[PDB]
Amino acid sequence: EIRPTIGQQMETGDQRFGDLVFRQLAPNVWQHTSYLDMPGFGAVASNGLIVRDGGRVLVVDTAWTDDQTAQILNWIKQEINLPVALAVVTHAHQDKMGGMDALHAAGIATYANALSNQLAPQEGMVAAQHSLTFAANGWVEPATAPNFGPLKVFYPGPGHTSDNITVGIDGTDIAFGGCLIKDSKAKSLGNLGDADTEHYAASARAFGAAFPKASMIVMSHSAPDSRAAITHTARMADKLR
Amino acid sequence: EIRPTIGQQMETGDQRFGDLVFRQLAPNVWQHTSYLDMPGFGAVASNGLIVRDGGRVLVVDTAWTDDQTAQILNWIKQEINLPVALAVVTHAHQDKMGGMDALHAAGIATYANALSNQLAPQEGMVAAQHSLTFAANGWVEPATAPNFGPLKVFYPGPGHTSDNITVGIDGTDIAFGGCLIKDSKAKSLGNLGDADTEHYAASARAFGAAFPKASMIVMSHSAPDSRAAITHTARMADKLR
Ligand SMILES: C[C@@H]1CS[C@H]([C@H](NC(=O)[C@H]([NH3+])c2ccccc2)C(=O)O)N=C1C(=O)O
Ligand SMILES: C[C@@H]1CS[C@H]([C@H](NC(=O)[C@H]([NH3+])c2ccccc2)C(=O)O)N=C1C(=O)O
Ligand SMILES: [Zn+2]
Ligand SMILES: [Zn+2]
Ligand SMILES: [Zn+2]
Ligand SMILES: [Zn+2]
Repeated sequence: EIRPTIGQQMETGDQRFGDLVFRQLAPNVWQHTSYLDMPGFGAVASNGLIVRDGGRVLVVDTAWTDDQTAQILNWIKQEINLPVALAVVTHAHQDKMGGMDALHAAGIATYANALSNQLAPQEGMVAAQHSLTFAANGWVEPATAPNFGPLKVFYPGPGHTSDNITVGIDGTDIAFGGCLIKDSKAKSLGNLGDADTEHYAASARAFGAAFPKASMIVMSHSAPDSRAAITHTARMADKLR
Repeated sequence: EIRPTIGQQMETGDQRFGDLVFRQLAPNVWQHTSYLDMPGFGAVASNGLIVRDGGRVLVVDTAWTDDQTAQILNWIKQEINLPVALAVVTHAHQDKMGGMDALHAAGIATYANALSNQLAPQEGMVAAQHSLTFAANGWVEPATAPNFGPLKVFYPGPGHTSDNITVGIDGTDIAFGGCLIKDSKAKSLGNLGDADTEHYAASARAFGAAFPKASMIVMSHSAPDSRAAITHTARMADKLR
């Protein structure tokens, strides 16, 4: 078993595949988990989503590396047996965008907040091929997100980073908060180095308000949690201002 | 204000002093907190203890670095102004033993598990001046812990590492679990790279049985917790075996 220093542990039903772990969250939704070995600290898990929509698949976030991301695509091709229509990445850091080149090499169209694409090169990340823009209330502008099917993209405001976005899965009770949301029992908000400490709490609550019925909250570095992940995250953030 | 990626956040009553934070836990006990800043990840907090016993100060664990540990010694001189009679470190890892040269520069007698001193070179730590040895029941051999006063040293068995030790403070309701014990809301056992997965659970419970009077459990990367820390640590460790 892989036992990360940060991240959920193996559970019955989890599928180990090379260095990756996949957990089915719904008939048409899987969490992909990849691991970064921090010397002297141990492994750090990062979680993203794989969504089946009819005859195709949609991906949220890359793995930490290109190699790991290639393995995710292999898994999709081999266990799900459907083509990836597109990927959305939720901000310009390694755990969410470190595997962009593997997507592009595989000929997959990629999308990110325009601001994520603007920051990407400053973060040593490859930008997505397309830019998402957002309305004043945070919802993605449809014209910039063609054929996203059930991926419902929402920009909650600056929080973990200025550019972080979130994704609800339509036709399910799942919403993905990426690195913005921490688990309901977290003692910290993780890396606040690029954080907007003034607006974090409002952006966390905005996410909750955007996906009001979502009962299963998926996040980057813990196992799927209740809505208490959103409200605890917001409480922790309240103590920043 | 320091907001660590890993570790408890600052609270009312905390004292900021240089790059460190100090927090009084009892009339004669303080917790020291130092931070290791990791590029692209943020700071990791590590906690140790400062004990005033009669007419001297006893230190448990160094800070991450020499410079940080020298700052602890300067805080002690300022706030308490009694000699530091000795320091004990709770195993041979950077967060617990990284600042040993600072203690030696200041002429302070240092103590560690013999095994910790033996491991120190491989771990890139400086070995303490003196080696503690233990009885088969885990209690320190008193002849190797001269002048420890209220510091009751217990080797609980292997867990976080082969060499981890723990310390109870006689006359207080405080015991120190170091990196062995995680808080009652912890999602993982932290870094398991050196851990004894078979024996961790029993070692955690042996710690609790060694210090039944300890109402306040102090640990390396969380704020002080109730005894539920011990229970919860043990039950997490149960899942490794
Ligand atoms: C602290 C965690 C894991 S670090 C990750 C992200 N950092 C990174 O992706 C960064 N390349 C990194 C550097 C060294 C070790 C691990 C990761 C960030 O800064 O937001 N986000 C985090 C988060 O809080 O969601
Ligand atoms: C995972 C945490 C923080 S890492 C710390 C200890 N590691 C260290 O002290 C190590 N020099 C280190 C490297 C990089 C970042 C932070 C620390 C260990 O391996 O046990 N113990 C830990 C613990 O579980 O108590
Ligand atoms: Zn990030
Ligand atoms: Zn992250
Ligand atoms: Zn350690
Ligand atoms: Zn530690």
